[PDB]
Amino acid sequence: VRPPVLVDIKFNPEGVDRVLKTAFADRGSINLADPANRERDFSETEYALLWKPDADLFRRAPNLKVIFSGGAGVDHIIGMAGLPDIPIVRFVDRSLTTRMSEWVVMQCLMHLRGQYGHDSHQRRREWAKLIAPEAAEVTVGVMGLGILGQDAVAKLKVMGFNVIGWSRTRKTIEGVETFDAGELDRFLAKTDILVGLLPLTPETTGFYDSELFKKLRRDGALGQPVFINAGRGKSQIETDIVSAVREGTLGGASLDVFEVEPLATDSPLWELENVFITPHDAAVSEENALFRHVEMQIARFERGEPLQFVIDRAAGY
Amino acid sequence: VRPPVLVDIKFNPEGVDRVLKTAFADRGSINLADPANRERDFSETEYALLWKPDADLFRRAPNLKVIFSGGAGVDHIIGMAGLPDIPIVRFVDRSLTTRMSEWVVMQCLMHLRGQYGHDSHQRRREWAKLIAPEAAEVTVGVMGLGILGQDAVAKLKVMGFNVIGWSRTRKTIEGVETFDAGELDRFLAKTDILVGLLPLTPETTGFYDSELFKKLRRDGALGQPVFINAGRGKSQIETDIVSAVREGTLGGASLDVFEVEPLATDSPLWELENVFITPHDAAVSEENALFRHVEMQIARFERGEPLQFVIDRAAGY
Ligand SMILES: NC(=O)c1ccc[n+]([C@@H]2O[C@H](COP(=O)([O-])OP(=O)(O)OC[C@H]3O[C@@H](n4cnc5c(N)ncnc54)[C@H](OP(=O)(O)O)[C@@H]3O)[C@@H](O)[C@H]2O)c1
Ligand SMILES: NC(=O)c1ccc[n+]([C@@H]2O[C@H](COP(=O)([O-])OP(=O)(O)OC[C@H]3O[C@@H](n4cnc5c(N)ncnc54)[C@H](OP(=O)(O)O)[C@@H]3O)[C@@H](O)[C@H]2O)c1
Ligand SMILES: [Cl-]
Ligand SMILES: [Cl-]
Ligand code: NA
Ligand code: NA
Repeated sequence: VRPPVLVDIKFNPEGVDRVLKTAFADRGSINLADPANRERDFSETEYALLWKPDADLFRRAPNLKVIFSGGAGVDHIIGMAGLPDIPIVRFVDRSLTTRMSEWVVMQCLMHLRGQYGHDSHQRRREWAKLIAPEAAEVTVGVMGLGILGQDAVAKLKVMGFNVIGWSRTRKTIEGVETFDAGELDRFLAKTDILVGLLPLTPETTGFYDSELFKKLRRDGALGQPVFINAGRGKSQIETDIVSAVREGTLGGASLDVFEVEPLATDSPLWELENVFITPHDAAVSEENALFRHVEMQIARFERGEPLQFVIDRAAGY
Repeated sequence: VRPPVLVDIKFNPEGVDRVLKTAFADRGSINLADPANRERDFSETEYALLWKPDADLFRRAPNLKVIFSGGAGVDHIIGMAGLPDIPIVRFVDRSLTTRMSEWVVMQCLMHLRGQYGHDSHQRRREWAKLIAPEAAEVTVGVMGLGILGQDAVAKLKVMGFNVIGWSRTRKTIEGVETFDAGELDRFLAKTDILVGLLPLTPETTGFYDSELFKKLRRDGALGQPVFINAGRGKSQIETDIVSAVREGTLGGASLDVFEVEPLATDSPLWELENVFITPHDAAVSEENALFRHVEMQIARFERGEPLQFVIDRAAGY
């Protein structure tokens, strides 16, 4: 009899409870949301599935072997005190990845094609042909070449965009020019549409700012460069996005993530011209997908196979 | 000395004149818009580039060897009296094709992802997460598997959609289920998003009607099926689109082409929920591309090589 899995996910409690009924069927779960677990013995607990966990969890469960992230980032856990020196496994999923690419490609196309202008004219019953360059005349610069960035690059290339990439260590992608950390300025100067798919770390906090927007390509086929972010909202300075759009440094933006969520009702971003807002719904983590992932990684671990998608603890993602 | 090419293109006269200055440099052109050509001898004329040509053109130029269509359809010439029994060459172009696929993919994604709802909420400063199935759960049925349809199919598949096709004769496309003329009802019943890329012929006039919309899949992942048309506007019955959307037979539409263009200011389509209108700017024919195409086909013909993209005169496209 294997011990039950500890689950402390601070989102959608009724959904977590329901979906747990059919999860971990060989061992069960300990849902930290249940008041009946306030005094529970976690000394045998091997695996913990955590999203914004209680600060004292590691004192209560000192013999954990693996922590599984309960969402698609680890910024919710990576900085907390007393985080044990054991593997932390990211949540990744094929359906999530392909849905991020749908969003990224759609946003890039809407900027390329002038969706804002088309919509504005449509609402006013105005027939107004727009000029748009073909995708090959426009360079999309993808920042982050991980699971999401690699998929987005491939699909943007199929749609015809010129695509370049930037990541901390240069990533080899056949047929795509790729740049490493220190080449940021060179990469920005080549980029017409910036696509942000970075994790949140100290290095990427407040990273998309005024100075960065002013380094994007100014003489490209869209006229003015565009900023897209679906990584983490705390990576951008929203007041600088607003200023950049107003001043013509940016021609537009698409944002799925915000410094504070939900985005404040009074944010200037809602009504800014050529800006598309989605309410952090580009590619959400879902409970069944999460539990299948964790179950699979436990099955691997219990065969003595390596855990997959283990974060780089020193790098923080 | 080869005879000049006859040009009678009833659109953008000043643009045609300007672009002709650098076209056909080994022989020149006869622009039928120039009043100085009212009495011109066309007895030596070999090639004619025509878009909505004068009705008496073939009487004036009785020795033509090839007619080149001056736009990306031939419905503007195919039905006219006295059209000679000589090859009629379509205008086709790689940049046009890839731009149609940008539009098609963008429209399919905007329906998949709920762009209408996202935009509506954004305008009202409302944070409102939407649910959308991944593309693989949705079947796009592409009607027309020619130059445009084949490109759209390939790119929709890369984005993850399930894709099926319909054409007059079944077209073999590796990995895509394809249907022939008589299998229309079966094809419609499998289709969640209909993508129309048909030419205008008698058989396709008034083809997208109430009866057709009621045959689309009703129990699919989008809830209600969607109608997209970027072929020819006279292929659809707009009042039936309006009724179908109002009644919930269609969940939405995207239209680049209309029965009458420009679309009447009072059309109900402009303000219909979940309907996207573009003003026949999905993939326009452009003058330099047209002239390069015609010049190339003349070069082939004068080597004794076959003309490409010759229409099927009996089929009418
Ligand atoms: N909006 C949504 O719904 C949504 C959904 C899922 C995920 N996300 C976010 O998207 C992020 C990315 O996901 P992923 O799976 O693609 O991540 P991943 O596989 O961990 O890849 C991260 C990429 O970012 C790069 N990177 C990290 N720090 C960097 C730095 N300081 N400078 C330059 N590049 C840096 C990495 O460089 P190396 O290749 O050199 O390591 C790597 O290429 C997640 O962490 C999450 O925050 C958002
Ligand atoms: N919105 C725009 O900006 C824009 C731009 C360019 C073109 N267009 C329009 O798009 C059309 C399609 O272009 P294309 O280059 O892809 O054409 P294409 O290469 O001629 O292919 C036409 C396709 O339609 C099919 N078809 C024709 N009549 C049919 C019928 N009665 N039943 C079933 N299928 C039928 C053909 O079947 P088979 O394969 O059996 O022959 C073929 O697959 C053009 O004719 C033009 O009207 C629009
Ligand atoms: Cl602000
Ligand atoms: Cl009507
Ligand atoms: Na500001
Ligand atoms: Na009607």
